[PDB]
Amino acid sequence: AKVEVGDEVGNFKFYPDSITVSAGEAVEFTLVGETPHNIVFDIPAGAPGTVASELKAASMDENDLLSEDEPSFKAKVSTPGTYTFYCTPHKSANMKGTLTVK
Ligand SMILES: [Cu+2]
Repeated sequence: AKVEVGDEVGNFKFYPDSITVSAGEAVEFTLVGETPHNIVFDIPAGAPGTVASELKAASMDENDLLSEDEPSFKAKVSTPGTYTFYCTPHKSANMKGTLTVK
């Protein structure tokens, strides 16, 4: 699967903001435009340790941004379920998405 992170206009959005993948299918997040963004998964309180580890590995560091230098990030989630992710800098601005794993 591919997800666009941002746009050329400067909106704080993922495109699309909902996507469905097969277990183990990578999601490639690639920056569009000049505004830096990242992607980090929410870790539900409640999630098993294995799922928490998967989600952390599928997350950028919050000291890390995609740029024209480093344009993309690839995440792989194995556990079937629905997950929410956000952009660290624009989290308050509601820059978020959902991932469904079949
Ligand atoms: Cu952002």
